[PDB]
Amino acid sequence: DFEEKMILIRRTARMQAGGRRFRFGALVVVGDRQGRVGLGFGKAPEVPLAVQKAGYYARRNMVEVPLQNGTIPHEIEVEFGASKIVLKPAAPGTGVIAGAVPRAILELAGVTDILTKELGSRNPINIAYATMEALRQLRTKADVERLRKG
RNA sequence: UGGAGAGUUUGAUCCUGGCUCAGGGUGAACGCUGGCGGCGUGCCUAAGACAUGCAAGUCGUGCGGGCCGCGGGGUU
Ligand SMILES: [Mg+2]
Ligand SMILES: [Mg+2]
Ligand SMILES: [Mg+2]
Ligand SMILES: [Mg+2]
Repeated sequence: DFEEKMILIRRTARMQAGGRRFRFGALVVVGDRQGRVGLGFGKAPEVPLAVQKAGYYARRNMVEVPLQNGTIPHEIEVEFGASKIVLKPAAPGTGVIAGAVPRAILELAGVTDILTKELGSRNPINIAYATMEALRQLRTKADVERLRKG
């Protein structure tokens, strides 16, 4: 068990003679607040069920966010298709400035002091997906020179 | 020591893309309302037209006299 906050939920739909069937979507984040988080997307015939599946995959796929002072190691940019995200580390006592998507994800990941910018396609879903791969690719002075051994 | 976005093309999706909004600002004006003070600020329009008053003068230690009001006899 971790935190588990719910990003957004939508009602989609398809066609079929007679009318339109349906489906709901659940994009969800999860994190103790120690440097561990997981994003999960859940589709299901009903609101609650979907929100459930959310957390399930959420916990399934999670990442080691190497914090530091409560901020972040280095500044990075990542593009996920059409949606691009900028993560830039702030000094203690700043705030977590971001949209609902990147902020939510960033809170449970721990961070308290981070500068963020949401460029490109601002597709909620895709921003999330983007935010993760960002963290995923975070390095510390350690694992840095850990590769420049030889 | 510094960086948040959202609504809106579709049965739904993703993308592109414009329109729209929340902010801050002003020698402001307009509506409704209106108690006190301090500090600022107040014809952005017709460089249109203007009554009245004032905004530029001063030195008798540069010089000669006019009027007014002071004191003082050279030829008897
Ligand atoms: Mg691209
Ligand atoms: Mg069309
Ligand atoms: Mg419609
Ligand atoms: Mg003028």
